[PDB]
Amino acid sequence: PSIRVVNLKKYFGKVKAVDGVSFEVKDGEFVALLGPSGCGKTTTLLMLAGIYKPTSGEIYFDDVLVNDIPPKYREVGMVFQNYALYPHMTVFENIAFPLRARRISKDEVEKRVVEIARKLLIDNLLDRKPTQLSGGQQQRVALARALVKQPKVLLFDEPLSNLDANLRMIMRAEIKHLQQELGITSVYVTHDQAEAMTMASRIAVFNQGKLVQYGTPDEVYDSPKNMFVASFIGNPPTNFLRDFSVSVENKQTILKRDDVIIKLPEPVDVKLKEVVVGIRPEHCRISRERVENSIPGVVYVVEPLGRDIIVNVKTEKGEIIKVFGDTGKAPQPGENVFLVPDLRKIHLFNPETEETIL
Repeated sequence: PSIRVVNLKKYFGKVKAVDGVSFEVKDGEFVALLGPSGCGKTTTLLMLAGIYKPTSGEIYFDDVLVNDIPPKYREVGMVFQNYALYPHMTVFENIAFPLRARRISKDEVEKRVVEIARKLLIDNLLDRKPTQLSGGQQQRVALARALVKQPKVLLFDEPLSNLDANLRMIMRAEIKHLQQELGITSVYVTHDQAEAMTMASRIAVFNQGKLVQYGTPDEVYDSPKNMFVASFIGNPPTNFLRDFSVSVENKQTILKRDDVIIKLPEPVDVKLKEVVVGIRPEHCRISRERVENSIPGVVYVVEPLGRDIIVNVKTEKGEIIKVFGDTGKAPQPGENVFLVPDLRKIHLFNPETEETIL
């Protein structure tokens, strides 16, 4: 089914955990609920599950208001951070487990279990027990167990968070491809932007109980609604440089802060006198030589980030500007350099409201 939520709220006494959110999920779509701890994403997921009754607003599955429908009649399958496997049971028995108390022969189960296991590429592990299984394989057993109940909606709550960091890259591609193939509507709670960015069709970005922006990975990345969205998407996220003065000289829009002058290449309409400049790490270059439209700094520290290196550049205003270290090799701490932003990918924000203006 589709899922539509409308002005959804959940209060815990004075705590406005979820304070009026509206979005829709297409039938078969994979949607991530993303934001920091305390943003209300988990409470939202639990309302969709029916584990919390909303304080107000509505939840529809297809045509139907499901607010008052208990979790089992919603046909929701929940996927947790801990696999909750019994190491004294076999993989088969672990997957078959929710099918105890039902009926249909000592092996309609087995057919149902092998069927799901084969889809999940673990049918060759059925007679084994969890201790001899890797983390990736255990994750597949837990998902097989959820899927054997034939849920119509899958609700993931940080299901990769206990997994080692290297494995998370592998396992999120896996869950993405699996969801694609099963075509089951899926909502996925994560505090990790890389996970939302690489898995979801659309991402609902939460902050302090509000839905800030709802869009595709490209949309939330290319067009962040505000400074918060620019700060949360990407690793590293957008670098902010405050206190830039705005003018027009000869049809062109000029940005100034002390000695720093940045002329935007094409005419842009900027209606403020003062802005925050946003520069993404991947849209900025380090020049050892003084060039036009650049920002002076020192190489402060150079660190690994995954397969890449990050060069932290310190500006004369004490900002740390993160940039990817591309060819030659790592500059050295103490080197005087110049930050050359890609002036076409620069963002500008209202310093007061933090709203993105460019």
